Amino acid sequence: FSITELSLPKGGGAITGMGEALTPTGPDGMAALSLPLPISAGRGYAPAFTLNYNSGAGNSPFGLGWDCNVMTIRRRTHFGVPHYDETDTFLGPEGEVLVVADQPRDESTLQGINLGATFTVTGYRSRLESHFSRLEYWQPKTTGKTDFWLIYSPDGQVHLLGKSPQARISNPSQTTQTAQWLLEASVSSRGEQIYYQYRAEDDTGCEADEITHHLQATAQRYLHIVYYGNRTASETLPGLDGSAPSQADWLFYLVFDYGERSNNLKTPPAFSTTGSWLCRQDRFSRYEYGFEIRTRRLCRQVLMYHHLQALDSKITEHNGPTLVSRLILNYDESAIASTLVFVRRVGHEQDGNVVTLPPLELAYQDFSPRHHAHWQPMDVLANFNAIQRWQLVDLKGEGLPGLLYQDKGAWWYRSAQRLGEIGSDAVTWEKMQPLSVIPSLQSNASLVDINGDGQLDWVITGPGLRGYHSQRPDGSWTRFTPLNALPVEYTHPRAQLADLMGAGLSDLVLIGPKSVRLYANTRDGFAKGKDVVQSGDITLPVPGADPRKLVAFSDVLGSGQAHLVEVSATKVTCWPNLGRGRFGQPITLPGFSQPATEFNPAQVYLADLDGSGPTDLIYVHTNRLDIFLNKSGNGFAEPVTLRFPEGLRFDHTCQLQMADVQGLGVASLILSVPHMSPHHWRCDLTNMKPWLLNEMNNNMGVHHTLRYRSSSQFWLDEKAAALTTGQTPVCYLPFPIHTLWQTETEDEISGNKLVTTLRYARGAWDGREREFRGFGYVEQTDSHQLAQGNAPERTPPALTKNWYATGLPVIDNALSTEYWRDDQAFAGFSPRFTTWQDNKDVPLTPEDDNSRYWFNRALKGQLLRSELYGLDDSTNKHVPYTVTEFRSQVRRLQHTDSRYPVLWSSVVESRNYHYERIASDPQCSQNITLSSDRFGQPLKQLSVQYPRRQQPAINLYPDTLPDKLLANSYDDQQRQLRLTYQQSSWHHLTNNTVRVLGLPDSTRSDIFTYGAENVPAGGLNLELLSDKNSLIADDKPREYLGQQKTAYTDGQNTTPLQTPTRQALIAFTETTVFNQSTLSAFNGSIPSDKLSTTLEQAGYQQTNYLFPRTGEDKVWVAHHGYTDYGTAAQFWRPQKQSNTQLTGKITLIWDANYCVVVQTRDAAGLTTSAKYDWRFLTPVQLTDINDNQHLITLDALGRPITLRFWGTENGKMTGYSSPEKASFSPPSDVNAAIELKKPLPVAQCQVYAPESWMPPRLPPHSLTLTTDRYDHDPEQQIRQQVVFSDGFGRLLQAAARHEAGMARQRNEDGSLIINVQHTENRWAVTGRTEYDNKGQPIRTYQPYFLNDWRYVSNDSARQEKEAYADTHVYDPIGREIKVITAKGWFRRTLFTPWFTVNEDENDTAAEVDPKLYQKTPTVSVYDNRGLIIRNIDFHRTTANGDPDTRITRHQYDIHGHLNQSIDPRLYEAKQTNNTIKPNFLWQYDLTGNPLCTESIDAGRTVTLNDIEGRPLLTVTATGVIQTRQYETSSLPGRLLSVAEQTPEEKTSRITERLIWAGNTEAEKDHNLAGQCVRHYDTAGVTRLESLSLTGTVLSQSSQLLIDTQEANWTGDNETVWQNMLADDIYTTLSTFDATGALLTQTDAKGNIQRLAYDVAGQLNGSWLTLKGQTEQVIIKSLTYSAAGQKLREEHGNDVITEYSYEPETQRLIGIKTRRPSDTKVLQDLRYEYDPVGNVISIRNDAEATRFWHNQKVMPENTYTYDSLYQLISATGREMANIGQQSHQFPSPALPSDNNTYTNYTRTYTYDRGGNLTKIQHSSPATQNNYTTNITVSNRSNRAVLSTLTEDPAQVDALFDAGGHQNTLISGQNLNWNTRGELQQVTLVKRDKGANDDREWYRYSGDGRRMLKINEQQASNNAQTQRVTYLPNLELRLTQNSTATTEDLQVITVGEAGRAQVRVLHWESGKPEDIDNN
Ligand SMILES: [Hg+2]
Ligand SMILES: [Hg+2]
Ligand SMILES: [Hg+2]
Ligand SMILES: [Hg+2]
Ligand SMILES: [Hg+2]
Ligand SMILES: [Hg+2]
Ligand SMILES: [Hg+2]
Ligand SMILES: [Hg+2]
Ligand SMILES: [Hg+2]
Repeated sequence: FSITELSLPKGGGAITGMGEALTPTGPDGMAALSLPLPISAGRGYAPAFTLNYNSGAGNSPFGLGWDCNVMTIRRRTHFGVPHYDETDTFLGPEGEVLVVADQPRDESTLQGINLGATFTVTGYRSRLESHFSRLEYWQPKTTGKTDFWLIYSPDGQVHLLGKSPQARISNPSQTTQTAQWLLEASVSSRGEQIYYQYRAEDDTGCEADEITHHLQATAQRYLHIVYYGNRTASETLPGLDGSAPSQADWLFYLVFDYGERSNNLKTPPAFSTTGSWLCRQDRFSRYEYGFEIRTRRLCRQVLMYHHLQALDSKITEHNGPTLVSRLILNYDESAIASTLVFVRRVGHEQDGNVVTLPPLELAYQDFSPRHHAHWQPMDVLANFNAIQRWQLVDLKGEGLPGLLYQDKGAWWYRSAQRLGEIGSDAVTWEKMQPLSVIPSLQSNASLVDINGDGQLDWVITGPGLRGYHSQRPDGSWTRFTPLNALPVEYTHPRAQLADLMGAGLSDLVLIGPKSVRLYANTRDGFAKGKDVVQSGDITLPVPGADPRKLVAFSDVLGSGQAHLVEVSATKVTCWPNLGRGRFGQPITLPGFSQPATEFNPAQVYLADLDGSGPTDLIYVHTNRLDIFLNKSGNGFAEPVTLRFPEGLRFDHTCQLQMADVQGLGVASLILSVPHMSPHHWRCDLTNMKPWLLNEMNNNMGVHHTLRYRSSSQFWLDEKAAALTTGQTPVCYLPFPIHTLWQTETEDEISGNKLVTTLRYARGAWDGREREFRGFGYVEQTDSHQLAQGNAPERTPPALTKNWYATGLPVIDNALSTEYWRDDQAFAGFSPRFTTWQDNKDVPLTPEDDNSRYWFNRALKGQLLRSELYGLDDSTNKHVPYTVTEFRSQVRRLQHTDSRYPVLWSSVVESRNYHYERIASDPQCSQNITLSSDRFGQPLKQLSVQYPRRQQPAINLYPDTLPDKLLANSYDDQQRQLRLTYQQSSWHHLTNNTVRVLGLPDSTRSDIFTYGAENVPAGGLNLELLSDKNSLIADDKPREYLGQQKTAYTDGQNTTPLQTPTRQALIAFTETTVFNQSTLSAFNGSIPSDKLSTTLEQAGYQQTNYLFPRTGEDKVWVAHHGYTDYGTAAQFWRPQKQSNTQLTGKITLIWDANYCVVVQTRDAAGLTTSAKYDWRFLTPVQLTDINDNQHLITLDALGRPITLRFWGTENGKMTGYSSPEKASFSPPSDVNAAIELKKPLPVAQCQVYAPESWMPPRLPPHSLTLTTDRYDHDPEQQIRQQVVFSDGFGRLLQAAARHEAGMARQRNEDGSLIINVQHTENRWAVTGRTEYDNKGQPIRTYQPYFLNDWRYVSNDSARQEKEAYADTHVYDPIGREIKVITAKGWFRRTLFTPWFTVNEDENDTAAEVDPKLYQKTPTVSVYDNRGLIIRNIDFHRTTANGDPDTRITRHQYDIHGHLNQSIDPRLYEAKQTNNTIKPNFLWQYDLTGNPLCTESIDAGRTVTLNDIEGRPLLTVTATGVIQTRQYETSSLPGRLLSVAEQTPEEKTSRITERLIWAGNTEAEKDHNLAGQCVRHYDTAGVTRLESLSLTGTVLSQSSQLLIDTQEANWTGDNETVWQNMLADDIYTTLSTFDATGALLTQTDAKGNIQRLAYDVAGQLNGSWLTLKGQTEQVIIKSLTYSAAGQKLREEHGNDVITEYSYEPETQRLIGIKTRRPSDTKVLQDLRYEYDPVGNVISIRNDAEATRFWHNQKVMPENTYTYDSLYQLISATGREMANIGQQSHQFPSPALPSDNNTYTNYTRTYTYDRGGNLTKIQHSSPATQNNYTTNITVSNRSNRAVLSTLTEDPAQVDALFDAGGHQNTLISGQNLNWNTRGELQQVTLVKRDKGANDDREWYRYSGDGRRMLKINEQQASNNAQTQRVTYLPNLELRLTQNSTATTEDLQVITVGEAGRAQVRVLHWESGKPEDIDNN
């Protein structure tokens, strides 16, 4: 919940690109990318699309790999073509099998619409639930209508799929056969709609060939236009009645263009077009639904249009809807495959110009057979003597072919195996093994089973088998063919296949990995010389019947079926496989040909060579071969002819095999020669898989390279690794899988690289469902490769080991064997199987193999275990930083269907260990879902924080730790077992026409806290915690944390609903703040019998406990976050909002279309208005509460480019000129804009240059120009800033234009030049940072001056030592563990699980007397909740002293709140007295707001806040009751008054009153609307009269109370208050520049100060005009360092001050003040610091002033510290007669006194609690030796000068209850006011009736001193000195009973302590010798 606030967006900053992202690799191993599309959110409900790349995906309307899909329901095609009857299975939008969920019912209407038929409606649900959406299949029972689907989403959306023909994919020959129902319409619960309009495939733009060969090419559908932002709210699906969309009814249109519209950069594509979409070169067909679906189109542009005329009637649209955004998709077009290579975002301006982002480029692995072909002998087969009668086939499905051969007279197989070392790709074949089958007893053809040992997967043919009847042996021998190279229905032929196979096949001969040549047995058609058979309407060839034609199965179409193919001398012909034995009409694939006398089918091979994967045709000649590449199934490319190795000739005695020996998914060439040696040769045409995305470049300096590796190779690696161990690997992946192996990111700006490397094992293939389950092991290594020049210390590679469930028990059960071993870790997790019964999980052991199969399958994909390591040189390198593990539960929801149950898989337990590489001492936490409801919402959850382990016997911590640190890291807070128990309830709205799940109802938290002995071995788990003996059983005591309830409204009724409506409108939220026990904090502060009423008035209410337990009565809650909602017709938009019942509503006024808020009216009637740019729906013009205007403009990409503001000040129009009075177009080039000069009528302008890294080359950058005065001010300056970003959008540096001066240089090649020179083009460069590819700032640079705004190269910065860099080192967690400063000192941080060790620059100094600080780190010690329970320091005053361990302890209660803190000193005292109180005790409400504080230093403070979080009642340490009143409940709730009452007072006093302005014309004229304009306070009244356009104070005034009047603003009559005031009105008036910086300030006496600024906005001049006088200069000139620090200051007295900085740190080391007139250095302070920055010496190099007789040299001051940086000693000079220090002030030495100065040494002593207890002053030469003692309380830090007491037990009585000292020194009482401010010091107490000498004080309401009065009452003389403190002015008035003897005004110019100048002006009583002013 939040209050709507209108504001304008800001310009400039970091440059972003298109937001494309690499998607983290899962156990699927694929490369994936996502690319956002420019889609307007519109009103909120909008279609959602992203363009996605997956390396495993085929062709699509976006080319290979890329796709962008719409939600669909479809028939399953995985196991074969559907039958288009009730035996079919359906898939949901996520690909999950749908299962019938309830009984079919009759329905005639939907959403009030008459459907024109009776429908049978069947509910379905996903087989594996995730979201619990509900699906319905609507099928007509009566005539004239068609089926459709609905989806009821769990968030209340309803979706309509495939109702109208435009949104269906159907068989064009049989329109009843529907394959896919596409999303057609959606509607949300709040009345928003979306309609999806598709375009059907057609013949437009195609050639005659394409049109002729593909009949009924109208099946395919392409999303075309999405209509959204309905103009009229409706709860009905749009188009449900069957009507087509009307564009007038909508505000937004998303359009996918397929080539119809113009595609240049000088005209916007028009919404309406007569254009023809393009016909792509790679047209392709798919057949898995049983009929041809032809794709001819590619999406070229994604276009966003707005109905501007409807969004803003001031805009007229003659041109149709207006283009607001545009994405261009450019392809590398090819007849083989098109690929997306170029993606660009473009915006069009009204003047015809365009503005663009840099394009995203993508490149793909090419296939170049000519370049890569070279034959290698296969030496590995040197002893393998088979030539012709062997096969290279993958028998077992290992993903690489093995050697299958007979050696008389037995059969043998040799599996592939790794050759040489793991990680290489070289292959050999292992020792021969016998085949489990015997070929000779198998019948010809017929399935067989071989070793080892897949179910029926191969077919065997051969002359010796029974059934063999061929006429052409030999060559015929026993051969093997994989079953999956044959049609699905090979085992049960019918139709065309059956006619083709006639009386069976004789021989099946592989001519490719998946291509089979066929020969028929002698025929049964009783025609044996017939070479064709008629099969219905097609004529099939009889295979083998014509010996001059090749007949084969092969996928020449790349669609995933085994098609029929005939190759003859003249043509290639394909009959496509339509499923169910059916084959389609013949398609010719030209142009392969060969002379008829030469053609020989024996020389033809069919194999996918490029991985497209239509199969390519290889024709073998005797000395060469012709490669005919397959053009997307449409024919063959011109032949590429490659030579055989010299000088071999291929003939009928040889063998050539096309086989995938690389596991690349492409065929290589394997040649066996009978005479030659060696006998076997191979040629690979490629080593990488073609067509995979391998390069990206965003053209902003980020380059990605992707490398892949076949999973077959990971298989070989795993198998070889398993050799050394004893295990035996499970094969997987018959089908080859190409895994993403490496991702290399290159930052072209920094030159830094990052290489992420993946390694896979335990791949799992499920033979039953025929799916790849994933890899059970994924290992990722991140290695930085930093550019040359960077520091040696770097992040070392991080290794993450991950194990994932595959759902195959044989794998999963063995995973935990590889887990990092810890003998004290808790027991590992096992999956939990349950069945859902009577609304609960009942655990079960799965009944049979089937049930076991499905329950296990549901586990797949879940991360089981993750370990993170750092691969450095540490002794702990093998111990993880962290370990996580997870437990899955699978719940059976239904199993009526005999095929499969419905299951819901989820994570029920997780465990997280933090070891930080200390094996013996981790933290561990665990989350458990105890129970959840039927839709998976948690009902009971538990979080467990485990206690630290008992101290181990063997110390694994580093021996560099300070002595005893480890022992002192133990604390009782580490030793509690903590169980946070959360209960939750939910509303679910469900019936046939409604579904909204998981609306929160209520939650409650409690916590159980137990001693460590309650932790079982080994660990808690769901079962132990659900048992009746449980630590969390209902009868166990627990502590209440709180509760919350969400209240719902129907939108009209004020009474909350019992059950929400579908709109789920939240009326308010109810949160508990107090229970009985927390209220104990107010005992003795608020009377018991007045408590309820008080809490009630504060806004709290009583309610019952939720999930109430025995004995629980009431809690106190706050209701907050109220909304009043509009009607259904207003889309239920919020019309009013308020935080609580205590404050008023804000009114929200929407545009006519309810898209945006155009006006807010707050509870005091103050109005803010916004005009919008309707191209982007962003505010561009704001009218504020004072009617001032703020205006920005946007470019065509929606980026702010100008800002202006104007309006009245003091009733007169001022500010920048409107665009009407002064036009301004901002420049397009940074250089032109930098040349611009005054006047500019804008406050700001931006120029964007995101393309600057594209060619002279700069990182992406933006320029901001800012004026500092309004355009009619002739003194307007133009500030200039350029900000550079890298390719990841991270800030590299900022450059600001400075005044001319000395700077370093950038030369033309971008190199930094250290030598300084004068320049007129000077810039200060700040924030200069080098990052690594993770965004870690690894180098930071000191600010510097440069003679250019342009970027200095990174390499140049790394080279120059004088660039002053700090280097930062990070661990694999991203934590910084070391910083080496530019000076070479360093900081270091050690992270361990229970404590963090910080070492600073002094601590580590000795490694780089510094021995003093050695081993004195600061340590933070943690409990098991991440809370800091100890701070440990090490105290030492001498290098050889033994360190004192100083432990400060913090205790957090079971609510997690800071309960106590105690310092080392009091803890030590408490060791022999446990009643001693800690420094602080705190009590809180249930939400953690402090209610009470008991401080031994400051006493007890108690506070009650109201439900708005505002202080209502406070009781101070001294018993004062302070109460605050605020505005009533229809106002914003601002402070109106402050009242206080002392325990002695009977009635309260009103000490403050605030009066707030409304918004009358006079108040807007002064910009006062809503402001506090009169504040009566403790000293008088302040009045605000005038504010500037920038919110600065133009005029304000003060009046003080008269001296005899105390603040008490009683009554409602302001006149009596005014009557309490002194007459003097002190008015301060100012003027400011357009940036709000002060220009002039006139004080209460009319003296004017004037300031002036340089071009960077730094003060560079200062003047004063005393009243009645002429202006005089105060600061003549002032220059700055690049870090903005004072450099050279020249005052009006001509004196010059020069500040010197240490270049590496910016530390101030010199302050030199000199007088030019006589060239005299007056003061020259030189500072020296230790490495951390303590001042260790100060020298004054000037000679002594003339006040000191015969002395010239001033001694160096030396300072020494203890290890806690307390000042231990100091030396310096003091005047010789100074005497012993007191509160008194010395008389000044005068020139004629001839005084001298001497040396002193002070030594300081501190206790163990920070108290300074002794000052020893040694000044030997002058006998000025003494000791100041301070006595510290034994129970607190109150401490006093020993003259007040020497007894620690008597110190506290010298203070009031709030710790304010009551006596300054003896004889001098201190009085404090009721706000704890010093009210009076009595300087001399006198016996009655005489008068005291005293000084007293008055303060403003915010604690600023306004008045000081000093009364001397000596006779004589009685003197009163009065000091009034005003802005820049002191009035110092001295009076006596008879006269005024001095009237002094002190003018102050500048800041006190920063070279402030004071001017003394007397009105009377000026001393004679001093000139006035
Ligand atoms: Hg799409
Ligand atoms: Hg040969
Ligand atoms: Hg041959
Ligand atoms: Hg070759
Ligand atoms: Hg296998
Ligand atoms: Hg543990
Ligand atoms: Hg208290
Ligand atoms: Hg500008
Ligand atoms: Hg005020």
